[PDB]
Amino acid sequence: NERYEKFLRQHYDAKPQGRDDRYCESMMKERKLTSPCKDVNTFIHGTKKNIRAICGKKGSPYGENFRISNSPFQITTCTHSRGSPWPPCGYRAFKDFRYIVIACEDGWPVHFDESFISP
Repeated sequence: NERYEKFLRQHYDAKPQGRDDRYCESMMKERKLTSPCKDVNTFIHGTKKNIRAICGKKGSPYGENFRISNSPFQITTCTHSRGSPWPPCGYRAFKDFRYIVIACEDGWPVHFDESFISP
């Protein structure tokens, strides 16, 4: 399932290290989100079984197209240094523990809603 794959590439990291600014710049480059520099991108930590579970019992409908988790997830948000999308993409990290909102397709996560955790 490629759509599921793109999701894990852009939003998943089981065991992170540092979770600081340097973690974001390295990660965004490694996961290919610097062409162009993605504005905001969040990585979810933990296991993958719990993320897909949000598409099942451990989740609830959040509108017509999304699901919200029944429990919080450890997450790291990488925000672009809005200014200079040139090859060097600047980022700063922000660690949080929140309930998340994803989009599911046939039982698999396919999209992460960044605006839900803006506040």
